[PDB]
Amino acid sequence: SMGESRVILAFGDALFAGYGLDKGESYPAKLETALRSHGINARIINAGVSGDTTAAGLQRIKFVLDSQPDKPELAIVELGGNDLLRGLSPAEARQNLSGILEELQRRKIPILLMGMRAPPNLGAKYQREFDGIYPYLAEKYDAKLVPFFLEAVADRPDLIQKDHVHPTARGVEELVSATSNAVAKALPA
Repeated sequence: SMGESRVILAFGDALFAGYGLDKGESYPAKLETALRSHGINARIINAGVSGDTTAAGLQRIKFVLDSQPDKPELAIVELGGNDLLRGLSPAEARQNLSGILEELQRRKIPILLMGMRAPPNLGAKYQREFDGIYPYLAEKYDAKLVPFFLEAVADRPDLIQKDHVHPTARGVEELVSATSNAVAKALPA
């Protein structure tokens, strides 16, 4: 092909940063290769930061855009998972993401929003509220939405890293049954 690469900003959290993966295995790195098959030579700016909340993304979006030598031609926004993991207000996550999209829209940078979904642990009220923020934002900011970014791995535990292992309430009971003897023995009589 002739010409310089198309510049895409991948603005996100651990899922963009490539947490737990080797060089070149991250989603942005593999997406850059895959777009060659669409006839596109892209340079994808990896602005993934592991553990970023929507508030942390809002805090840095201007800095990240002002740091670019070449203005992004598309910004892919993937945040809210860490808000979920901290049980933070869905309303505040919506407000934070709105601030990020407003800054992109001010600069006339097209937006692709990666939809996040809440697991059942947070309960149905929280899950419905959180899940609804992404279509709301996509409509409000005229953004393209991928409704469920992690849909392709949702039923594929073989495609998910083993990392954090937080027991359920029943799992805690299991651990107590296994370890109470050792605790009772360790405590002086």
